[PDB]
Amino acid sequence: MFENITAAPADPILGLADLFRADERPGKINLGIGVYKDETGKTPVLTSVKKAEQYLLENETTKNYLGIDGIPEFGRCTQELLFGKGSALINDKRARTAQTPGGTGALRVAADFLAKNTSVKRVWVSNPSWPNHKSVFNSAGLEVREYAYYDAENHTLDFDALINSLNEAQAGDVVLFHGCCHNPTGIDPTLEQWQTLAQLSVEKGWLPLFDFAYQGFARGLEEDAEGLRAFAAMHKELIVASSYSKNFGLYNERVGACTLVAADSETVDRAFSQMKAAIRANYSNPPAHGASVVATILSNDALRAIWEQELTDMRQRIQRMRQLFVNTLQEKGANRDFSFIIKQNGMFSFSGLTKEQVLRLREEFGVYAVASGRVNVAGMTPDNMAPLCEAIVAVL
Amino acid sequence: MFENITAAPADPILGLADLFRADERPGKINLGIGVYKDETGKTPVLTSVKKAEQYLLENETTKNYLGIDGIPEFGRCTQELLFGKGSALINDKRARTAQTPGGTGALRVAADFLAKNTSVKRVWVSNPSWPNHKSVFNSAGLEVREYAYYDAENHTLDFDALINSLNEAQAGDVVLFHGCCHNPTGIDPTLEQWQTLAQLSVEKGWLPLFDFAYQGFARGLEEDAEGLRAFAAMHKELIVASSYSKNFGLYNERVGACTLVAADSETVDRAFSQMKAAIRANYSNPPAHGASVVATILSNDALRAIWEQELTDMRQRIQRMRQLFVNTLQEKGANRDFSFIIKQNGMFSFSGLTKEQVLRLREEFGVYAVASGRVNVAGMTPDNMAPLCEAIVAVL
Ligand SMILES: *Cc1c(COP(=O)(O)O)cnc(C)c1O
Ligand SMILES: *Cc1c(COP(=O)(O)O)cnc(C)c1O
Repeated sequence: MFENITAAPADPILGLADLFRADERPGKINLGIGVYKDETGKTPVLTSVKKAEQYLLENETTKNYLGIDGIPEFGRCTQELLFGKGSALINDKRARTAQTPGGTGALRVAADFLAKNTSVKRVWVSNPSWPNHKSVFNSAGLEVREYAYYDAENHTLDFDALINSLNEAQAGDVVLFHGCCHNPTGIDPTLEQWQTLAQLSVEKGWLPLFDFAYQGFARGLEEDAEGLRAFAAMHKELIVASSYSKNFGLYNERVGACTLVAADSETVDRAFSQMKAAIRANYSNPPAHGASVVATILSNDALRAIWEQELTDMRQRIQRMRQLFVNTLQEKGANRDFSFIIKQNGMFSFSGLTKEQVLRLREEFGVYAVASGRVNVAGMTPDNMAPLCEAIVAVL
Repeated sequence: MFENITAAPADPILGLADLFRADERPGKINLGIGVYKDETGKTPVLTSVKKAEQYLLENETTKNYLGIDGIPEFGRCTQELLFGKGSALINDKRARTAQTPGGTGALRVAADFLAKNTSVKRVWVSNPSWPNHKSVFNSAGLEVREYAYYDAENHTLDFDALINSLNEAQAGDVVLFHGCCHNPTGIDPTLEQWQTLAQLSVEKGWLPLFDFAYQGFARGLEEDAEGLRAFAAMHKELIVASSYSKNFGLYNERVGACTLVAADSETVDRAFSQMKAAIRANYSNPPAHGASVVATILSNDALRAIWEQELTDMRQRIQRMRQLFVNTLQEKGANRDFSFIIKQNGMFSFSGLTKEQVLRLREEFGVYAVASGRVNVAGMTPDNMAPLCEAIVAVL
């Protein structure tokens, strides 16, 4: 059976972790996977999640199976964060959410469901986007088309190329939007551009799918959700795949959400019964620990106040490193004016590095970055800033 | 998009939990989902898992992403439990295992992988089997055929019907076997019948897929794995989907394994690179808490010794209830000699109840059982044995 199975290529993000964790150079620098590192190069487990964990340890009676859609407290809290505390989709019982294993598990559940219960055939993803988007959707059986997104010469969103790309997307197609902190570019729509995108979706019939993985990482929690809420106020139907991996520091526990909205309580509940069928045929019900840590912090006034201090401290430190990377690059010899990376938000800088500059940087200098040139700014600390800036300019 | 989506039917096992948890009768009895209940009707979180959890709470530094295949300690321990501590598949680096979200997540990963990397088109499942088997495999794109398994008049395995069924299964097809504690019947092959099945797989070219969810629930840990080990010693290639939901009491944390074996180290490693690609396109990497609780208990001599006392106490109590159900049924009026259910092992009694006796029992008596007649013996306690036996005979 298995003798003509060729080896798969390594994943572009996760394969980096494979090779880093084998590199014996004392001074290697990771810059690759999207994990926050603190001042000391550690990705600590947050204190609000460690306090919630103490809680769960004392106050937990059973490990008995969670329902297919998981914890309803979780589902409620997530809807509040996404849509507003007191929103109309909440109040009209228009949204329904299932707890999934990460934003990836959410994005697959959406795909499986759309593939089996819907007429949709195409999903439109930004050029460039998170590399694994293509792979989740082709796995569902859907095909992925790309719409122009980022103008490299000026280092901006190219809103006209993005409009004109999508004008050959049909009514009935999915168009995946990045909630905030675009991966890889870090460039997001202005709210004024999001409401333009929102009425254009409506006039043209595209179903929106929001990948929301970095909420709290751009401006703030609520501020970050404005584009989705400009779209939610106009769309009768949309699906959002939420992740709590990043903003809660809960990467290996796999906590995310798939929230489905339809025109009314009945339609959404009918559609969610097929989402639950898709979840039962994949993994049967969701992993509880991650999600109940989220539900506990979001449900306690005090433990919540500790968490969003921790989240703003993470958002600030990266802003300080972003500053630092472009200053230190200037005095270290940089051929270019990298003053555009200060403009991008979230954990990542999309520099203009070529695939060969990136490959050279891991082979002689051992600083690991993704082949598109995406470097993780959250991975930069004041101790590694100088050796790294030096590596970049020697390859430049 | 969502207006012609018909509602899905409820899941046969999980839908029961939906209706039970709504029933306002004081005296309802669950008997449906395969969760162990203790003397008091509680599904407690085990003490060895609560001690391991204390551990993880004090000794955990990060929540940073686990690799696609999860924890390697876990992978090693699982292989030892399945194959023997000192086995040849271990020693020839022939087996590779990925940590999955439950046995369901394992069974899907196997299906996705076989569907995309293999020539296999058909999967053969026992008549009757776990209802969700059909649903996982059709979701992968595979079709499911049934092979005769249980002779209802005599209450046994019908080994000739099982041989003759499978003689119209091709070389290249998957034949799913239940490791031990067949769900629903509780009837397993004799080892003498498993080595017959093992050489017949070989002469005929079927790929074995073992669903192993109740290890430790029939005779004992190692004893239970003999059939799989009769098959592993002869098969160049096989896949096993392991679950630690049942024997560890870790149902909602979703810990299971997909272990792939091929003829040699190279072939298995080439094939596992595609399994990892299938995992990355589904959920990205596995949930850590459940699996590291397993790895901690299996790795500590003391915490391990506490766990297998807890597991044998669970296995004994069900044996006591099994006795009890057939005694109490006899003195409570039973029309039949239910002395066959004492012969079946694992958590479940497959009684001859019809779908209408089962439906009547939930509607007037509120005792909830699956529509095939499968009742969960682990759900029976000395306080509910008499009202339940009385309900059954009034419907008989
Ligand atoms: C990090 C990330 C994901 C993955 O989320 P998990 O919750 O870790 O599965 C998905 N999409 C984007 C855009 C991401 O940046
Ligand atoms: C309980 C059970 C499963 C599910 O295992 P999880 O680990 O809970 O996903 C799968 N197959 C069989 C036969 C089972 O009894």
